[PDB]
Amino acid sequence: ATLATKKATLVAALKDLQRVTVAFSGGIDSTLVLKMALDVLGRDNVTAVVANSELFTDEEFDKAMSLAEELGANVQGTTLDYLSDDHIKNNTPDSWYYAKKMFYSRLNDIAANNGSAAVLDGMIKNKARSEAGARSLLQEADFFKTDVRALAQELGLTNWNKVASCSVSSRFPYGTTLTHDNIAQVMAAEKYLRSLGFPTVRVRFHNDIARIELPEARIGDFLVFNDRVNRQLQSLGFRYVTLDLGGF
Amino acid sequence: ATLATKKATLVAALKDLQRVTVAFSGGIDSTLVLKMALDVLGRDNVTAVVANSELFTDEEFDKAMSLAEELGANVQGTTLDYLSDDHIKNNTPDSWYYAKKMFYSRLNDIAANNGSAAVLDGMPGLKARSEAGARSLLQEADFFKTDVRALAQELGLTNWNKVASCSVSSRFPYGTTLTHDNIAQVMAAEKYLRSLGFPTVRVRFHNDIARIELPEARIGDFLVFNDRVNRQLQSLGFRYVTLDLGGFRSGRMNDTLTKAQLATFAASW
Amino acid sequence: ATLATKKATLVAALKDLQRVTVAFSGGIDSTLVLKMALDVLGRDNVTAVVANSELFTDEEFDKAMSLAEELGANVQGTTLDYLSDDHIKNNTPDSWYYAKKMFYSRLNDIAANNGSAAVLDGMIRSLLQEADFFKTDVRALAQELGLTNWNKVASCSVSSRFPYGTTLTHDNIAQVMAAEKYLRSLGFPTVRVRFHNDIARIELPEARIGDFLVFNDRVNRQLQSLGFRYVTLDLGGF
Amino acid sequence: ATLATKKATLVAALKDLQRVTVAFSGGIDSTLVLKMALDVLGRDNVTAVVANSELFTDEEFDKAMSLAEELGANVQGTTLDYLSDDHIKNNTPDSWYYAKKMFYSRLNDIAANNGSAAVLDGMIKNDENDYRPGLKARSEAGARSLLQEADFFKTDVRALAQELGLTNWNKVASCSVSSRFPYGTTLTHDNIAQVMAAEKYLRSLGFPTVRVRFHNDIARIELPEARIGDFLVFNDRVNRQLQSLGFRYVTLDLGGFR
Amino acid sequence: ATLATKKATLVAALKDLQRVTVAFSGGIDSTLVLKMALDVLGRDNVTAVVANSELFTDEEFDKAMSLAEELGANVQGTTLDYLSDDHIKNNTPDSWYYAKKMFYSRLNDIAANNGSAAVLDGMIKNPGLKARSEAGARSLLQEADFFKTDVRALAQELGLTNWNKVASCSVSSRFPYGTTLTHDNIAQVMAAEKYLRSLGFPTVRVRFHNDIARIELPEARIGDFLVFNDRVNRQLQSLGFRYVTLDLGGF
Amino acid sequence: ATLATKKATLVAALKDLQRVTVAFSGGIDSTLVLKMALDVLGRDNVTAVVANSELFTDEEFDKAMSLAEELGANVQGTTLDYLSDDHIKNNTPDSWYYAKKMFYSRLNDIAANNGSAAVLDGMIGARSLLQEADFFKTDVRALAQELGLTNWNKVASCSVSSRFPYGTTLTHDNIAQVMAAEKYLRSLGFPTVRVRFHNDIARIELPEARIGDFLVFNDRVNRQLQSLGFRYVTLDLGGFRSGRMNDTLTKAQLATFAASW
Repeated sequence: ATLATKKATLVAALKDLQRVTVAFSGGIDSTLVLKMALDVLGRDNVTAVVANSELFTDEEFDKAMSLAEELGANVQGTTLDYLSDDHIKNNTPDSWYYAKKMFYSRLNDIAANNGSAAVLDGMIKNKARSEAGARSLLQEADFFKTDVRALAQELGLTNWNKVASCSVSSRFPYGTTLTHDNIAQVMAAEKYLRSLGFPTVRVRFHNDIARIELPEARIGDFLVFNDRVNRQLQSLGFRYVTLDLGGF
Repeated sequence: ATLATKKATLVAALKDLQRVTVAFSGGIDSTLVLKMALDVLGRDNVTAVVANSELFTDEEFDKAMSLAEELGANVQGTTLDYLSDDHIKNNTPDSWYYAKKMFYSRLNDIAANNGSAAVLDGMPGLKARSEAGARSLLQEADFFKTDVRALAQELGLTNWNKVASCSVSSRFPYGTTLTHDNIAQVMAAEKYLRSLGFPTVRVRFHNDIARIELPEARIGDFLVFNDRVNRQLQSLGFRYVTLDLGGFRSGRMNDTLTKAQLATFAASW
Repeated sequence: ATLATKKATLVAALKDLQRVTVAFSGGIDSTLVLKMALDVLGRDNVTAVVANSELFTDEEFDKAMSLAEELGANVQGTTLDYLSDDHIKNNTPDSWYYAKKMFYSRLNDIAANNGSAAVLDGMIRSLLQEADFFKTDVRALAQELGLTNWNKVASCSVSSRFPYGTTLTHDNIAQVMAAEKYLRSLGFPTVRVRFHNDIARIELPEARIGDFLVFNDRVNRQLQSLGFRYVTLDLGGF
Repeated sequence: ATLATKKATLVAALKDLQRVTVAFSGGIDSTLVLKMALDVLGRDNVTAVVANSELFTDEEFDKAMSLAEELGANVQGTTLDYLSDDHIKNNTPDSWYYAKKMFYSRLNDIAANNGSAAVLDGMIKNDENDYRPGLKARSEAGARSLLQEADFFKTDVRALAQELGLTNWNKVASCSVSSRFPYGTTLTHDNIAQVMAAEKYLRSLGFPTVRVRFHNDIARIELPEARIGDFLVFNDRVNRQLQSLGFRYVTLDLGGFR
Repeated sequence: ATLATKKATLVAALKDLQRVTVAFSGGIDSTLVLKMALDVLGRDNVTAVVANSELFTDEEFDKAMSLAEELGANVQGTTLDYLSDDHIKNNTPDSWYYAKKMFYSRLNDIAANNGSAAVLDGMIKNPGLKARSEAGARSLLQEADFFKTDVRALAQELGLTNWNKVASCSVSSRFPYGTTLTHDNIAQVMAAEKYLRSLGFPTVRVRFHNDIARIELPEARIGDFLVFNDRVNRQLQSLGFRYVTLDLGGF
Repeated sequence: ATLATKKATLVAALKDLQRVTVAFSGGIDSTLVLKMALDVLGRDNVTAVVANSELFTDEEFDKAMSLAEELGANVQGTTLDYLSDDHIKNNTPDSWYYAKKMFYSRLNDIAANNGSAAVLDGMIGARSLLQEADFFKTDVRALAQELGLTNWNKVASCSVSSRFPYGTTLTHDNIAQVMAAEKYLRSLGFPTVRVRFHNDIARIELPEARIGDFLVFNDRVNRQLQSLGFRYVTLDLGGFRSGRMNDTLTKAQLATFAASW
C-alpha cells in the first residue's frame, strides 16, 4: 500500500530467484527491473537480453543494448526470425501474440543455459508471457505507472527510452504478407521522415502506395518537404507517396 | 496554304455528302464542324449526336446537349453501355479503343437509319475511325489548332467546352474492374472536391484507398478542408482518403534534375 | 555562487525550520522545494497542500496531487471558494489580490494545525528565491536528485479569459475551460479562449497560427456545441 | 427551351415596352438587361439608373456608372436615404422590405418623369435578395424582371453575355451593409463608415469577397475558407489597421464566409 | 463627341490609307486597331507584325502571334536585336526610347516592302511617343480622341473579348540601372521566371543581384509558394545563381 | 567500445594532467569536459575561461559564464580583440584559424600563469580529451545525461564572421546590424537563425521545418531589418544548413552547387 512495501516485495522476489535473465527493452519499466536486479543480486547474477529482429529497427536495438551497458549490466543480444512463423509472416491479427511467444521461448533457452531461475520482463499493473512462465515482478508488487516513476527517481534513474517502440507489422494490412524488402522499405521511409523533424510518423504499406500518417498540427509545416518525400519514398520502392488526410 | 482553302476544302466535302451525322463533343473542334455542316447543308440534313454513358458525368452530357441546340442543330442523345465490353469493364490499356469502337458503331447505326452519307468527327485492330468509315473533314482539310480558332471566331462561335473531358476509367489502375458503384463513388468524390473550389482534381481509385491529385499550388489552401474531405469520401465508401504528394500530373512542375528522376521512376511500372 | 553553494544555503534554511507546509503547484520550482523539504526534514514533518478551485483545472489539481506523492510526500487537498469573494466573482482588476489573500490564509490555517513553522512556495517564504536560484539552477538541482516528472505547463487563473466587470459563473468558467482543453488536445499547449458572450476569441502564439488551419472547422463546431455562437481567432495572437 | 428562344422572348418584351428605365447595379445580370435594352430600343429610349446610398459602397457606385456609360447608355445617378426609414435605421429582419420599397419607389418616379413604360431589374430565376441575402429574391409587381420571365438561369446569363461580347462587370455580388450588423443594432454613419473602410482595406489586399461583421468593439472577419490560407501574411497589418478604424479586437471567423 | 463619331473618324482614316501594317502587341489597344483595319480594309490589305526579341518572353510572342491570327489577320513575326544598340545594352533610363526607335524602323521597312501606306500602333489619348513621331507611325486611336473608355466601349461593340490583359515589361527592369545587359544574364533571368510562372505564379520577377536572385511574388501568393521552395532553389542555382531568395516585401 | 570504457580513459587522462584550464563555450562538448574536469581534479585545479569578443553576442557570453560557475567552476573572463588581426578583419577563408590562434594563445598564457598542465577544449598546443577518448557525438550526449547535465547551449553558437562573405571587411556597424537582426528574429520564436550580410541585401536562413510558420512575420521582419539598414530583406529558399535534409539525389546536387563557390 506504500512504495516501500511495493519495493520490499520486489526485493524479496529477486533475492528468492538468485539468478535472473531480464528481457530489456530500454523503457522505464525494464530499466527499473534491471537496476533492482543488479542492486540485489549483483552483476554476475543478471543477464540482460535485447531482441534484434526484422520487426524492429537497428536503432532501437543499438539504443537498448547501450542503455543496458550504461546501467552496468552484462548484456547479450539475440536474433529472432519472426518471419519464420506464418502468423507473423502473413500478418494475422494474432501476429503480436506469436511474436511474443517466439521471443519468450528464446529467453527461456538463454535462461536455462546461464542458470537463471526465471525470465523477468517490464510489465506492470495497468498472455504469451504467462504461457512461458516469465515473471512480471513489477506487476506482482502492485507497481503502477506512478510507482515506477517514484522508484526510478529514488534510485537516481534518469535515462530510458521515452518513445515506446511498436512492431513494423502495424504498417501492413492484416492480409498483407511481410517480406524482408517491404519491411526494409517501410523502415527506411519512416527513418527519412523522422530525419526531417517528424518524430511521430507512420508509413503505412499498401503495395505500391505509401500512406503517411502525421500529427495534423505538423502537416502545414510538412508541405515544404512534399516533393523531397515523394521522390525519396519512390526511390525506396513505392509507386505512389500519399498523405493521409485523417492524420496519425 | 490559306484559311480560305481550309474552309473551301471543308465546304466542298460537306456539299459532297449532302446528309451527315456529326459526333458532337461540345469541344471547339466538333463545334466548328457542326456549324459548318449546318451552314452548308441546313438543319434538315444534319443530325448531331452526343454520347451519354457511365464513363462521363451527367453535367457534360447535359452541357453538350444544350450547346448543340444552341448551334441550331437537330440533336440526338444516345446512351452507350461501355461496361458491357470486357476490355472496358476490366480496364485494359486498350480500353479507349474499344470505347471509341462501340461509340462509332452506334453512330454508324444512327446515320444509316436517318439517311446520312457519313459520320463526322472533329479529329489492336483497324483505326476505330477508319474501320467504321468516320470522316474527319477538319483533318482532311489540314486544319491546325489555331485555324479552328480562326474560323470559329470568323463564324461568331462563342459557347463551347474548353474543359477537355477524360473518361472516368483513367481514375482506375489497369486491371481494376469498373463497377457501377465504384464509378459513382469516384464521380461523387470529384464533384465534392470541385464544390469546395478545386476545379482541377482527380480522385484515383485504389480499392479501399482514395488518392487525391491536386495542383501543387493549391495544396496549401486545401488543408482547411482535410477533415471534411476525409469524412466525406469515407461516407462515399473509401476507407482511407489520401493526398498524392506528387500532385496532379506529377513531374510537370519539378526542376530539370528531379523531373527526369520522377520520369524514370514511373518508367518501371 | 555555485549550485553546490546555493544548495547548502537552501538545505540549511530548511533545517532551521524543522516542520513545514509547502504550497505545491506541481511545477519544477515547487517540486524542488518539496523534495528538499522531504530530504532534509523527513516525510513526517512536511505537508504538501494543493489548492483546488473553480479558477483552475481539475487536471492540474489531479496532476499536482499525484506528483507530490511521487516524491514521497504526505499530500493534502484544499478547496478554495474564490467565487465567494465579490471582488473575484465580479472580476475586478484587483481580483488577484483578494484571491491571494484567501489562498495564503488557508495555508497559514493548515500550517497552524500541523505544527509547521512556515509556509513555503516555489517562487524563483521563497527559499529558492532567497538562495538566488535562477531557472538554470532549478533544472540542474532537480536533475541532481533524479527528478524528471513535473508539470511543465504553467497554469493561469481563468479570470483572465473574462473582461473586467464580467460576473464569473460556474457555467461560463466550465465553457471556457472545456474549450481550452479541447484546443490543447489538438496540439496547442499555449492557448486562451477569451469569452465575449456569443463570441469566443481564441488567442494562439502567432508562430502556431499557421499550423491551426487544419482544425478551423472542427474547432468552430466544437465550441459552438459548448455554447458559443461565433468562434473566432484573434489576429493579434497571444 | 433554347437560349435563342429565351432571348427572343426578351427582345419581344423590350420591343413591346418601347421605352424603359433600367435599375443598373453593375453585376452580370444587370449588364445583360441594360445591354439588351440598348440593343433593342436604342440609347434614346433607355435610362440607366444607378443607386447611391449609405448601404452600398461608393466604389461599386462609381464602377456601375462608368460601366453603364461604357455600354452606350444614358445613365442617371440617384441617391437614396435608406437610413431615413426607421425600419432600416434599427436593422430589423423586415428591413429589406422597406429598403426595396424605397428603392423601387424612387425608380418609378424616374420612370414616370421620363417616358418609360416600366422599371426593369436584373433578377433571374433563383437569385438572391440584395438587402437580405438568403431570402430568395422575388416578385416586385411594380417592376419587370424580363430575365426571370424568360427563364434565364445563371448559366444562360453567362452564355448570352459572352455572345454579345460583354466582358466588364462586377464579379462579386454586393449585399447591403446592413448584413454586417446584428438584428436590433442601430445603424450609424460612423459604424457604417467603420465597416466599409475595413472591407475596403481587406479588398485592397486581394480579397474581393469579405465581410467585416460588426460586434461593437469586436470585428469578426468572414473570408471564403479557400482564401484563409493566403491571409496569414496579412494578420498584423489587418489587426492594426482595423484597430485604428475603431475596433478593439480584430478576429477571423473560423467558419468562413457564407 | 460621340463614340459613333470617333469610330467614323477611325473608319475614314483607314479607308484613306487603303493598305496598312499594324504593330500588334496583343493588348486592348492593338487588338482594337487590328480588328478595325481588318473590318474596314479586309484581310488582304492588313499585315500584323509582332516583335520578337531578347527583352521579352517567347510566351508573350506566341500568344500575340495567335491573337492576330484569331482576329483573322495575316500576322508576321520579326526579330529585333536590341542589344546590338549600346544605349539599350547599358540599361540607361532612355534605353526604352532606343528600343522603340529600332522597333519602328523595322516596321517602316516591312511597310515599305509590302506596300502599306503607314505603320499603325495602339496608342491612345490622355512617354515613348517621340520615337513614334520620328518614324512617322500613326496612332489612329489617339487621332480620333479615343480614351480608355472609348477603346473598351468599342471593343465590346465589336464583340472583342480576348486580348492580352497582363502588360508585359522589358527584362531590363530586373537589372539595376548600373548593370549592363548581357545575353547570359538575360537568359538566366528569363529561364528562372519561366520556371516560376510554370508553377502557377503568372506575376513574378526574378531581380538580378549578381550571384543572388531576389524573387518578387504577390504577398497573397507567398503562402502557396512553400511547397516549391526546394525545387525553385536548385533550379535557379542550376541556372547560375548562388543564392535564391524570396523578398519578404513582395511584388 | 563502451561508454564506461571511454569515460575511464577520460578519467585517467585528467588524473595525469592534475591541473587544467578549460576553454568553455557553453555547448554540450565543453560543458562535458568542464564537469568531468571538476569531478576528477576538484575546483582548485580547473579554471574555466570564457571568451568575450565582438564576434559573439553578449547573450552567448553571459550564458557560458552563468553555466560554468553554476557547475562549480572558477570562471575567468578574457577579452579578445579578433578585429585587430587583418585575417579576421577582412574575413578571409582562413579567418577562423587566426581567431583560434589568438584565442588559444591567450588560453596558454592563462594556463602558464595559473599552473595548468594543458589547455582543454571540447573537440571530438591544445588537448581535446574527448577526441583522445574516442567520444563521438552520441557518446557526448549519453555521458552528459549520465552526470545529470541538463543546461547547455542547444543552439550551436557560431562566430558572426560566418554572416559575411569572404573578402568583406567587418565593422562595428555591420556586425551590430547583423546581431540586431538575428536577435529580433530570435524574439519572434526562431532560436536558430542566420541573417547573412550582402550589403543592401539581408538573406535570412531558417530551419526549413520553421519556414511555414514564418509567413505571419514577413512584413514585420521586412520593415524591422530595413530600419536596421538593409534595403531588401529576403529569405533563402534553401534554409539553414541546406541539403542536410534533402533526398539522396538533391542532397548530392546541392553539394555540387555548394562546391562551385
